Amino acid sequence: TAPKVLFTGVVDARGERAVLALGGSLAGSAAEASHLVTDRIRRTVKFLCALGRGIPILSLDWLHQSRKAGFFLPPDEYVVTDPEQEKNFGFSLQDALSRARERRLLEGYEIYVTPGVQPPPPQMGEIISCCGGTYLPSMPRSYKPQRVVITCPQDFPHCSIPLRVGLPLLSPEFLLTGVLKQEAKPEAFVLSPLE
Amino acid sequence: APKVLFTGVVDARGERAVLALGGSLAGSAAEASHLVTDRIRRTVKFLCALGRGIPILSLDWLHQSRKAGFFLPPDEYVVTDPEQEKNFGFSLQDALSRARERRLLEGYEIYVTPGVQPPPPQMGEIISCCGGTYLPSMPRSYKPQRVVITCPQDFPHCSIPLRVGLPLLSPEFLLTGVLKQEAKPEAFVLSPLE
Repeated sequence: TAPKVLFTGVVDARGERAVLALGGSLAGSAAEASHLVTDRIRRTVKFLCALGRGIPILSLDWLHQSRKAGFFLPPDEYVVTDPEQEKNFGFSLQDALSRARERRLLEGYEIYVTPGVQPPPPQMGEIISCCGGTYLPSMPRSYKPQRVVITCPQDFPHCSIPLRVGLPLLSPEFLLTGVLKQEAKPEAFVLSPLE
Repeated sequence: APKVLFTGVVDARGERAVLALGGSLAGSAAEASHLVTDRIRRTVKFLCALGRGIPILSLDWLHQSRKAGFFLPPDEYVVTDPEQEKNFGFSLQDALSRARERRLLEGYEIYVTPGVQPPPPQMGEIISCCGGTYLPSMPRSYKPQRVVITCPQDFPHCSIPLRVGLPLLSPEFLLTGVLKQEAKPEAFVLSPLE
């Protein structure tokens, strides 16, 4: 199966051209990609979706060396190594990828994101889906385990129904930090709607 | 303040007018308050905008807004494309009206099997913009309006939805349905044993 490669961080004509010349294609999104090529660990839709799916996240050297070979090389030795952001964000990329490959982080979760949330709900929905969760199109009316509402102060006036039925009201960082680290921990991210 | 999505042509003047008049540029149709375009097209951007019922307007909206000095009401600037309204058999104004009443896929739950074209994540964006739920994996149980969009490559994986009576549908159920704002699964049922 020919790689569908996504680029992010660097506008890299030589790399893109090498993908095509080697018989691969360029990916339109991280959700479609087989491989992500990048320089650093970043909290972006592209990086978080790639990580949530557990696809290879590789340096530009993969294509540099593949171009010399004349064919796509095995990905293993080209994994992104960013000790600085690993320290600063408190996770190991290899370990996070290993977790994602065993089971996607949000399997079993149903998540509604209220309209005023930042980052924008549709971007949050893309990340939720790439982590195997269900992005809900409207506010729930009933309780279910692992059904949660990502919300914000602007939207507290609209939260009486989820409060009524005991659905957790969570910070958007539940998703962003959780997906980055591949660890879901709703409790520290519970909002205070009356304050 | 409007968040305006452009699609079709790079319209630098139009983009500046948006910024000057107190708006911003939208990153996607799912985020936009307004879509500016020349023609009716079957694209993720156009279909998402239509599913959401947002104004879909010509380049003249911003041209006249810039001349007037403020964002004009959208009503007079709706895209008029009689040719594509023919290629596709629908009225854009009527479709927008339908979308504003109720989103097309309210109550639907849709799984798209991995081999489908256009790609599942794009189908998922459209499903969500039409008020449906895009499912992350194959269902195991029957529910009304729970359907599976699939394809010949994926027929070998369809025993469970067949077992429980979930419809197996063509991707055009979505694409044609959203374009027209009419959801009619029957014509789109696939034949998995052939």
